Amino acid sequence: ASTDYWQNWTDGGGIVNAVNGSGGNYSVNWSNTGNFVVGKGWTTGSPFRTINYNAGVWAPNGNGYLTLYGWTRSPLIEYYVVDSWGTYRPTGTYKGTVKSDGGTYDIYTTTRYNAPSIDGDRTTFTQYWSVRQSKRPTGSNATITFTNHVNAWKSHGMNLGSNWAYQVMATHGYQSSGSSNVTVW
Repeated sequence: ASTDYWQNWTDGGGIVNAVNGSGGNYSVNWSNTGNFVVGKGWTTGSPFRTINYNAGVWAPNGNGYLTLYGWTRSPLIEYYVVDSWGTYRPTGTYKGTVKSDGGTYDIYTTTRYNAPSIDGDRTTFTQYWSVRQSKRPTGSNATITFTNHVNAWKSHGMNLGSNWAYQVMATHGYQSSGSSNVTVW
């Protein structure tokens, strides 16, 4: 599946040398960071998607997520399905779990008041996450069957927006340094 959205955000601090290359291929060389996100994919998120990535470099120095990343509206919801990471494995309020794509994922919700969004500014939104338990191997062809996670959340009072925004396989950071070459499709 040929991708159409490209994401390259940075709060401004440190370095994010993010290269948009051929098709679904992207890469990031970051050093001394604050906040940043990079990701290829689609401009309207679907909950029916099957995402295909292949992390060929995944070398964090600290707090990172190789995570499915996306957004919705009515209500504003920033969500994740984290397949791996560097030093810190994300969490929040446990609801349950869910098997998909070989991994079992923990379910969590977190509240963020005063912080950017696809509206911008400092504001609130709720965050649904599915967090893998082991760190999923990189290197080879991975698959995020996402309906699985949307059906999951839904049985946990985690419903999502009527209005779909961007949905990308992303490289997430917060005051870390490191490296990633992924390819999405």
